[PDB]
Amino acid sequence: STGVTLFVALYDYEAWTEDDLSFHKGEKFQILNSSEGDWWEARSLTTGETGYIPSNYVAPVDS
Repeated sequence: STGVTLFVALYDYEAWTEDDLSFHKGEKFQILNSSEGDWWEARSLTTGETGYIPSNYVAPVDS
């Protein structure tokens, strides 16, 4: 709203499909789209890359 609402990776994840995003534990994300359910479109603030991430692998930072 005045800044990004941050989520953080709890676990490592290796992409294996057409549009998912690999990431390591501790990367932070802006969530771009949550409408799909258990897969969220996100941009990693660590690598700059964008794709789908499993929602059960992340948690809000100010938590």
